[PDB]
Amino acid sequence: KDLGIDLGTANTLVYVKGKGIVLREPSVVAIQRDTKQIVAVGNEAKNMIGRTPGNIVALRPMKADYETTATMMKYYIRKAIGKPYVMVCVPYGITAVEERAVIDATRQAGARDAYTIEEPFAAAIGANLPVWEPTGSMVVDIGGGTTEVAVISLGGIVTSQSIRIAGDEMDEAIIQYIRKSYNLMIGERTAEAIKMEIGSAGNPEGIGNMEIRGRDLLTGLPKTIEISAEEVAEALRDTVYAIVESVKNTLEKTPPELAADIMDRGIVLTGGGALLRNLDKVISQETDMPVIVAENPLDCVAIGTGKALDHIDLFK
Ligand SMILES: Nc1nc2c(ncn2[C@@H]2O[C@H](COP(=O)(O)OP(=O)(O)OP(=O)(O)O)[C@@H](O)[C@H]2O)c(=O)[nH]1
Repeated sequence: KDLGIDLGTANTLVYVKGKGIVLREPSVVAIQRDTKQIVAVGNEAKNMIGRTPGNIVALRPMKADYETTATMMKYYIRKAIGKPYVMVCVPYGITAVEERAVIDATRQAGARDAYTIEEPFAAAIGANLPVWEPTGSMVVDIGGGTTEVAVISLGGIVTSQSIRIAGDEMDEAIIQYIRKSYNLMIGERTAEAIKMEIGSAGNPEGIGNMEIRGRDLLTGLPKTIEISAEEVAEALRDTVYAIVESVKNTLEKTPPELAADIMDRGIVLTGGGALLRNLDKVISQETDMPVIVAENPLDCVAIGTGKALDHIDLFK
């Protein structure tokens, strides 16, 4: 059996050729404070912390100990399943020493051999763009920690860019806007809920208002206020600008013929971050190019990592 593993910032997905996305579990680990050892991974850690055994702490490795990686991979590989060949999705900006570290750890986790794929190429394969044709295609993968842009043609990446401004950074910007605007400190969970509920990249008209709670910075005491979609859009302006610039910087680095094909096919957005309302419209208006959101934007990467198992030669 061959496995494709997308160990995301918050969510891990395992794909087994044949069965498809067999596993969906949080990118979470549970570590004994005293033994300083990984006691559980994924749902097992969730259950552990959920049973509250004490002396356990829960951590998300996010963006890296070779041991944490190898242990995590050991759990997801065994739970999903004579040893497997594993395609591991990696961010675009990954160095070669890091990429070798992922392979050794995956090999230590129980893989015959391991191969890596850049998230943008996987996202493109999962979103059914014609990656193998000599036509140019563009994918924008906006996750939690990273936004990654790439142009693909003939089973390779022509040009690509990565930025650390993405879904998490949208939440931060909301938190910072409310800190400055209302002298109120909200947490991550509330910031995420605001982005999901009333967040938008632009045209916040009709999105609505939300009551939120946080810590007043003068008094230290909890406080409830009303936040508008208009304000949240402003709070996300610069974050959205940054994403638009990387798309434009990638086009400026694209050959004309491929740049001309993308103007016809359009740009595909993948990743949970791409669910920010009207981001597709904003990027389209600023690029003068069709922009669409992929059909299954949260599973594209994992599906692409799974389908990449059929051309394992290329990644070998
Ligand atoms: N605006 C908005 N964001 C969402 C929504 N649902 C999920 N997200 C965001 O999706 C992001 C993570 O989604 P994924 O595409 O799975 O990213 P990831 O694979 O876990 O992390 P990466 O490794 O960087 O790709 C988080 O930042 C979430 O806030 C939604 O409905 N609206």
